[PDB]
Amino acid sequence: MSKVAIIGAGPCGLSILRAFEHLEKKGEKIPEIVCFEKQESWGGLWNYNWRTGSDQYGDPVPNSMYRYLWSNGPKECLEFADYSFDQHFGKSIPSFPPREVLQDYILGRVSKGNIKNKIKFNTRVINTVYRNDKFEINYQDKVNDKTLSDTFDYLVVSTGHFSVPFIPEYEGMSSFPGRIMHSHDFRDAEEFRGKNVIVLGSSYSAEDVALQCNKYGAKSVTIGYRHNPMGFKWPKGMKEVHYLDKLDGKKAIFKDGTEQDADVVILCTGYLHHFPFLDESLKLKTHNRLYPPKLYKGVVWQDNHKLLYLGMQDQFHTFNMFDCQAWFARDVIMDKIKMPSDDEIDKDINKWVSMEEKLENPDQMIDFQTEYTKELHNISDYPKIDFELIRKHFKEWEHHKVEDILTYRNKSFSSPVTGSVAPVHHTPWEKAMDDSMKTFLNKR
Amino acid sequence: MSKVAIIGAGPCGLSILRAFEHLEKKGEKIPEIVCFEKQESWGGLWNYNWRTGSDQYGDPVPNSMYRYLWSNGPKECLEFADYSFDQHFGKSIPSFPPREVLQDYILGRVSKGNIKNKIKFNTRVINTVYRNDKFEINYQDKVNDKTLSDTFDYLVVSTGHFSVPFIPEYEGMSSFPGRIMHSHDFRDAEEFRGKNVIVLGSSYSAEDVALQCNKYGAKSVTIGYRHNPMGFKWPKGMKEVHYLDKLDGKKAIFKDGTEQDADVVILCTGYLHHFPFLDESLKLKTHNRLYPPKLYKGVVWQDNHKLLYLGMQDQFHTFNMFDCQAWFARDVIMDKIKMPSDDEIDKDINKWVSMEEKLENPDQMIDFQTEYTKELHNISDYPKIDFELIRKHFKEWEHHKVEDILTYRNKSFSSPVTGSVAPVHHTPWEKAMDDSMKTFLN
Ligand SMILES: Cc1cc2nc3c(=O)[nH]c(=O)nc-3n(C[C@H](O)[C@H](O)[C@H](O)COP(=O)(O)OP(=O)(O)OC[C@H]3O[C@@H](n4cnc5c(N)ncnc54)[C@H](O)[C@@H]3O)c2cc1C
Ligand SMILES: Cc1cc2nc3c(=O)[nH]c(=O)nc-3n(C[C@H](O)[C@H](O)[C@H](O)COP(=O)(O)OP(=O)(O)OC[C@H]3O[C@@H](n4cnc5c(N)ncnc54)[C@H](O)[C@@H]3O)c2cc1C
Ligand SMILES: NC(=O)c1ccc[n+]([C@@H]2O[C@H](COP(=O)([O-])OP(=O)(O)OC[C@H]3O[C@@H](n4cnc5c(N)ncnc54)[C@H](OP(=O)(O)O)[C@@H]3O)[C@@H](O)[C@H]2O)c1
Ligand SMILES: NC(=O)c1ccc[n+]([C@@H]2O[C@H](COP(=O)([O-])OP(=O)(O)OC[C@H]3O[C@@H](n4cnc5c(N)ncnc54)[C@H](OP(=O)(O)O)[C@@H]3O)[C@@H](O)[C@H]2O)c1
Repeated sequence: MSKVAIIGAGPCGLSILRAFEHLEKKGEKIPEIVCFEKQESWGGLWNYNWRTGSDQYGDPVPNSMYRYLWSNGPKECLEFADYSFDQHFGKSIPSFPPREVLQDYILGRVSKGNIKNKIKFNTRVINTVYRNDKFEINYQDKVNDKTLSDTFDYLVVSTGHFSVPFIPEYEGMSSFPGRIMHSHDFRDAEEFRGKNVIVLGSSYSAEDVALQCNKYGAKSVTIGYRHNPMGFKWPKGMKEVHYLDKLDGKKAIFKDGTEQDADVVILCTGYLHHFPFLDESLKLKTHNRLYPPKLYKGVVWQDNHKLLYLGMQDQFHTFNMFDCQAWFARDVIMDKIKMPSDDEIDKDINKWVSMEEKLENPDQMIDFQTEYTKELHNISDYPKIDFELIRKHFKEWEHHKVEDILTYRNKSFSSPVTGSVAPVHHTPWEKAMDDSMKTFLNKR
Repeated sequence: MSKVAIIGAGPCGLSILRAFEHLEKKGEKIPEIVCFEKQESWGGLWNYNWRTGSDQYGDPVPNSMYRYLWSNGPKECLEFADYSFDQHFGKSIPSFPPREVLQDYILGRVSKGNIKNKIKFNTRVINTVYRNDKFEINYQDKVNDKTLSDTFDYLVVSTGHFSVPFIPEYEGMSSFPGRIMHSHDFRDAEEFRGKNVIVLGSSYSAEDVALQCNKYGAKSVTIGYRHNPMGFKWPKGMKEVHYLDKLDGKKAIFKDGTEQDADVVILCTGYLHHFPFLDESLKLKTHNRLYPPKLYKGVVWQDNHKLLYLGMQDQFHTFNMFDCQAWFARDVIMDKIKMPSDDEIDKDINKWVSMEEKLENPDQMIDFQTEYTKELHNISDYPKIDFELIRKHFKEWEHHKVEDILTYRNKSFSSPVTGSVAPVHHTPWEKAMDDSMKTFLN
């Protein structure tokens, strides 16, 4: 009899819609659910959008994915327990597919039934306050340029945290004559063919963007790190150096003495958790990390147990962790799972936060999120999936990347759901210039 | 004894701060004024910012100007009546200065007294409702990432309307192997040297972005128009063609059949009046036009006479029109100017809107905004300035542009404030690669 709002229809919002659909299909009555999505269609980050900055309605563009993007982790690590790769594709496919393939899989899971009709598209939530036991929500109908309002018993926030970029200033940028952009702006790497590219950062975006620039013909790619190099085996035309000091006209000067002519600077400097549409009292505030505090089981807002955040952690696991989070949130909403005492909640948060702060390397992090996700898995009825296999997969994958960053996407992993072994793709990733699902799924 | 909020510290916000300063210097008591500015410094669009999109705080970047930008109208048409070019610069200088020079002029006017201390920078107004005879305003202290709140008797919205881009989709963009950007994203034309540039639009941004790209070595520049070409005398390697149909790889295809190699598409397609920080009941909704309705004298919000908008009209006049609006707004706030009846307000709006809807060419438009500005001028005490001369200047300028779009900036105009005749700059604009204030001053 309650009414539930979901903000965002990407993997997380879809996860919980799907979780609810499971109950409805079994004949259980479920709450009225309204899902708000600022994009014109579902899929979240998995939708490619040529647009950058802000859209035709002045709404910031949430899309960060670029042309030629391929899965950067084993697809087997992100398989849906309730909708296997085998079921969706009707056959085994390689472990690292291009974006369109995974998008098709994501949307395939939810496109059979009534989920889509629950989503309001081109609709942007803009204000949220909790009053008299309800979330009062204002949202802009963008096409009509009109503010609407409604009231909900539960609010699920699933707006991700890789859309609003963090963009630091470096000396000399105000006089730089080339392009300065953030990875969030990166669209078609062909833009930089024949150009000298600087990328700043040391995580997945710096890694992949640098590779894409080289793959699509950049004259050179120079990666600057502040703390430690990524240290991967970069191919010719790429180097990694310590810390941009300044841009001096067309010249990038680093603290280790390196000087490099630069045509473009790409800041792969991460993203903000950004919730302008939430009251200060409801608003999660954190940097990107495996376990922000104030989130019971990493989902329930400590100070308001009817506000639930999905997907807000930094990510090794993704789709099936979102699922475990969503099933949990569903069950909290349905009063299947009961909230422990304030003291126990706080103690449990501190237990995980304390573990999280001591993590020293990717192996410990993988183990951490594995245990986090498995604990969630055990408190609801999300179907069988082998998180122990996924643990090993992630570790093997990390070793592949250090072995050879160019070929890790050529490796094969087994499904933690069906056991199916992924075949080796008909094209090595380092040579695969065509990123279409058609080219991928069909014979060479 | 009232309290006044101003949103924005560009030319318009500075205009009204300056207007209040004039009274304060004379010894008149003025209301407490708080000015909110999302940038870290004052100057509005006249500040160059390398940033695009949104800033380190996730706040959309309001800056739209690029490097090596030169003023595109005669400076004499935008001179401050209360702070002349001669006074600020101490000598006559050419009529079309680089951005920094006019920025220096704008900030010079307000730099001498206590105005800057009234401004909160890195502060973004986010919510506004009118309740119990007051504007309740929420603003983000961006550095601290904290929402703050205050209440004001009067609210002046001076946030411009050339910051939030209107960005239309064309077929083929989803697969175009090159950059697609809006003019709002344009920063340094050198980015596009040796490139085949497509520019879409038919107004000032299209015009200047096209010329800038050509000036800075674009391999070619092709301008698409939807309705009518600008029709200027474009140099070798530039053309205007009708209506983009689709991009097909590195190829722009127009409805008039032309196929053009395209490396970058620059949408010079205008901007939104965008006021997410205002309650629906307070929010001006309009396209870019010389006289939007619901604004008495183009300033006072018809449904709330304590809400005043500045600079929201499309613009031939700029600085001194903002001044005339600001002086008016100030006098309304100070209760020196009294609001006529609801029916007289409605009639007055209808009178101007009806004239505005009938304007058919730049000459009629220049005449219209001249009369709009002069009427404003006559109801407050903004100092003497020759709007009749300005009217003539604009028309002459329009003729220069049609005669030769490459040399209109090499022309001289006389000050409507002091009569000083501007020297012709020592370098024709086309070869003017040194846009430094130093080099411009002599
Ligand atoms: C460049 C890049 C590459 C990646 N590659 C991979 C990969 O290969 N494999 C992998 O497993 N993971 C990858 N990820 C991780 C990615 O975060 C997750 O796969 C997934 O997209 C997270 O889903 P989400 O629903 O939590 O957030 P999102 O996917 O960001 O979805 C959030 C949705 O909420 C909407 N929204 C936001 N604000 C509002 C509002 N105010 N009102 C209404 N709607 C709103 C947005 O439009 C968006 O659709 C990648 C991330 C990035 C940035
Ligand atoms: C590319 C370009 C070139 C131009 N060239 C010329 C020229 O050569 N000559 C000429 O006369 N005119 C020119 N103009 C016209 C220009 O509009 C005016 O010169 C002038 O900048 C308008 O001033 P304004 O104060 O009304 O708005 P702006 O200059 O835009 O100032 C608005 C200010 O409000 C701030 N703001 C916005 N939203 C918020 C918020 N929510 N909270 C707090 N602060 C906020 C912004 O940071 C900004 O500083 C040009 C415009 C553009 C876009
Ligand atoms: N191939 C793909 O499919 C693909 C491609 C791109 C992104 N992604 C996804 O995108 C998500 C986000 O990854 P991300 O790397 O964008 O964000 P991130 O993991 O949060 O990393 C942010 C990076 O920015 C650096 N940084 C922070 N401040 C800086 C400054 N002032 N100057 C220079 N560097 C600075 C940080 O390193 P220091 O603090 O040491 O400088 C850090 O390496 C990931 O989930 C990833 O899976 C996937
Ligand atoms: N040198 C300089 O100092 C300089 C340089 C650039 C800009 N500026 C300033 O910028 C300000 C604003 O000018 P502006 O031209 O950006 O905005 P504008 O004057 O509002 O013009 C918007 C243009 O976009 C076109 N347009 C609208 N929808 C379109 C679509 N779907 N596809 C293609 N075109 C479309 C319009 O023509 P159609 O509707 O006919 O297509 C119109 O020509 C001016 O005040 C000017 O002073 C100054």
